[PDB]
Amino acid sequence: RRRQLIRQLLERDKTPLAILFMAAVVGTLVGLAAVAFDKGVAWLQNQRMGALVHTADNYPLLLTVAFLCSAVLAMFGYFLVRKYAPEAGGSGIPEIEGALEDQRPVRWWRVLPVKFFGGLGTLGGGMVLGREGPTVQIGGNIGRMVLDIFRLKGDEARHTLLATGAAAGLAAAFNAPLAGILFIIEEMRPQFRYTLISIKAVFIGVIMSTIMYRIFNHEVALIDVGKLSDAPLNTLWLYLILGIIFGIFGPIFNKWVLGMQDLLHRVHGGNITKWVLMGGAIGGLCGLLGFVAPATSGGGFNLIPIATAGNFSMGMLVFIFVARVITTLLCFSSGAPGGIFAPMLALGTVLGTAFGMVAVELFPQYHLEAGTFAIAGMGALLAASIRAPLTGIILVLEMTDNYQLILPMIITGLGATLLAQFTGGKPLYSAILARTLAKQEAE
Amino acid sequence: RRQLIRQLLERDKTPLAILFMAAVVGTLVGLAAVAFDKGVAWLQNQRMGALVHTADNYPLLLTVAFLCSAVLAMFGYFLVRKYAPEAGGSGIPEIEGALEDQRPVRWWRVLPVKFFGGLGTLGGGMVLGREGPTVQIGGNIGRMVLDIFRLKGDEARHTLLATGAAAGLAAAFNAPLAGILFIIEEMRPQFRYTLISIKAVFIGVIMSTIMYRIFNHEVALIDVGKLSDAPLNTLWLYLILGIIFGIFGPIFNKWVLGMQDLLHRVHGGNITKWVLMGGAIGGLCGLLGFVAPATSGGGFNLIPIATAGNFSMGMLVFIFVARVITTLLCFSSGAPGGIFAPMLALGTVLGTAFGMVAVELFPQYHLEAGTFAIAGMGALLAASIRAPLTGIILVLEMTDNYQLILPMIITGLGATLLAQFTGGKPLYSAILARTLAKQEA
Ligand SMILES: [Br-]
Ligand SMILES: [Br-]
Ligand SMILES: [Br-]
Ligand SMILES: [Br-]
Repeated sequence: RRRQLIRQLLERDKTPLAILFMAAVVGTLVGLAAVAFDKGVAWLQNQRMGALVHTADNYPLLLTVAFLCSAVLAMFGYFLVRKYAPEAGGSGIPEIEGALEDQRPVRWWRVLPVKFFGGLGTLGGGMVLGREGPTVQIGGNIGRMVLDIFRLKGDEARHTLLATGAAAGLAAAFNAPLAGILFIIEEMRPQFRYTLISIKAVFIGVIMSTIMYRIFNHEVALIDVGKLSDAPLNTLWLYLILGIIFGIFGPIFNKWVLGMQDLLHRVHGGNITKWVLMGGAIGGLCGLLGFVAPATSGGGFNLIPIATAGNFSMGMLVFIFVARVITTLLCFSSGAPGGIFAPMLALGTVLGTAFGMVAVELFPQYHLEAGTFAIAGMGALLAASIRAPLTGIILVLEMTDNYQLILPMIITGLGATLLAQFTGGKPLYSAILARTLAKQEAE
Repeated sequence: RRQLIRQLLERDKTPLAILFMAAVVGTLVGLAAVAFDKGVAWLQNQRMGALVHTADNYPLLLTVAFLCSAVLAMFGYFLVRKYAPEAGGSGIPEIEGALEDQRPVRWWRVLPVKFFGGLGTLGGGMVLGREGPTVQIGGNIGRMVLDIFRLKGDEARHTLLATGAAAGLAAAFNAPLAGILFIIEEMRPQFRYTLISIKAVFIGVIMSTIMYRIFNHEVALIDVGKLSDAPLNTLWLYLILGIIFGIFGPIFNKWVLGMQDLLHRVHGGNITKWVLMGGAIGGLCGLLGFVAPATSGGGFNLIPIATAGNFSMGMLVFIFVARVITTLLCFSSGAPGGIFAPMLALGTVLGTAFGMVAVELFPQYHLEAGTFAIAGMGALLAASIRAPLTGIILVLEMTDNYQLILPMIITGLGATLLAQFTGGKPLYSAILARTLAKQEA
């Protein structure tokens, strides 16, 4: 095959111009979509918080519409999915991953409006869910949409445009170009066989998407942590320790979300009315907690700069972490449209800060700042649950801009991946696709 | 489909043996990378110290700077021709090939050949990088332990050879990410599925980087500081720059290939004509590293000076052309040393040059030429060797200007784009093709 290789090596990196151009329009759309989604979630959340002012006196009545408003929006999201596109429930990343292995269909005519509006209700209701779920799945579906609309033929174009959709989808969710592209080549793409996914094209999609996001969200960081301190070579060993901790907790978390999917499936047994109702309950709880204990609800981005600064108590970091574990499970495993990605950053951040605290008082000769251990742990639950640390590490580096912590971030992350593996853990996404893929045959 | 379901449930379960052994590779590659890096400086120091004791008589030190770098050069071209011809030039294509199971990994030979051989050319002050030596050595290091510990399997044979190369590029730049990204964007088998463990590659890259940090910390190779930001209405300029890189990329790619031939004529294949030729190129690199050091040496030293807009337009043009010349002579003559680094220095100067024009053409953008330098720094790496992702993440890891991430991606993309629409090719793969086609013919 030596001669084939010589022919191949010279024909390397020659992507069809049509695919490059089509990647450019996919990105532009996925961007504007993700922007519009984000803008939408904000508006609804704004009106909700605007209602708690109209009834800011009668405290019970306050605690009433705080519940109802998030309930109505949740049900409307639980409904849109259970009725028109069941594949739009949950994250949506396993489903796109499935579409890459050619085992799940990309019914963009149904998912695009369902994921967009359904998620807009759940997210806009202030449920503990991310924007990644929608944006990624929506993005990939945009990639398929232009594929059928322009009728491009080829496995390259199908796999590529599907990938640059998800990539550009993740990019606009976090203003993180590199994280999006890296997500495709480390976790998204088929993991057991060769593939014709033009990386250069995935790049062009992300670029146009991120640019679109930059047109509308200028001069405000999703997370402004500020330039923290550094990490000495004799401090590193504390990060490997934090990693191990994440490493045994990852799989445990994985079992809970999987198990909670089952436990919550009983409550409705597949019935659309029981499910929708249960949705409004979970959503309403989040809207309630959104007023009385905001750190237990919401996406989680808000409490990240705070924890990293050490402005929470050790008691709070235990409160927030426990309660958020409970609410994250409730919102995601219930099948509501919305990613688990972002809330897992919060869990990691909180747990990291918790470690950093104890680490500070135990060893003042190190001159530690508990914020360094939070940033390290930020992308650590993305290493022991999702098992895509290279994505997490780069992502966190894109959102926090503290490169001088690249070693602890890596080391901790790898502490999580190695111990997740050894303790009997499996990637959260693939472990869900397999669940979905087995069920499809089980019946 | 059921095949997939089973595969999913078993995903990311790298054998502990492949893991534990990756940790030792990176260590050995790290320590070696450090020792290599030290020796090169030590030898540069001597030539610096020798120029002192013969300070007067300008024609005398023009001679001793020649000779010292002429002698060291010959010693390098010799240790390769006589003991490991495969350990000439870069070495990355060779490891790329070895990953395809299409080239041999003679670590018992290549390791001490590349090491001391590199020391002659690197420490001679020739326009070469530490990548080639480090990456290649690293792979051979990783191969050594595969042999030494007799690990059996394609996965094991592929992983350990990869992490070694990864942990070697890293320790040559203190860039842990770009090391891991080099393997999965360029180094690994580009046309068939392979069993390389990402997780395991990581472990190797760390341990190496850790070793490097033990011996080199607190001092960065390239310091630029925090440059200004990049307005959205200014972004198009980074596309124009990338386009310029995109058309020059292949043109340079031709010359680095063509000059290989034109130098192979000079010595025909003879070890004596070659070594003696290599000592002329090397001797020139020690000489030029005194009358205009910005035309010789690795090139890392002029980058911050370039970024800060300290040069003038003329001195930029001079340095560029001069370095275009001196780079080919060092690499296309098969001297042990990568071309990765001297392209960074080429891209930086070219970028600055473009930036210099931008500042005066558009004062309303309030531009700083340094931003274009950063954008264009890893643009040759994108338009020639065609690894923009690894290139960008590298530059980011060495300049810490994430605020310029959009211009850096735009430029690097417009380079990888226009290089394809002009018939350019992955230079590292264009070399392996050459070597693989000269073999079966
Ligand atoms: Br899901
Ligand atoms: Br998600
Ligand atoms: Br070479
Ligand atoms: Br090179």
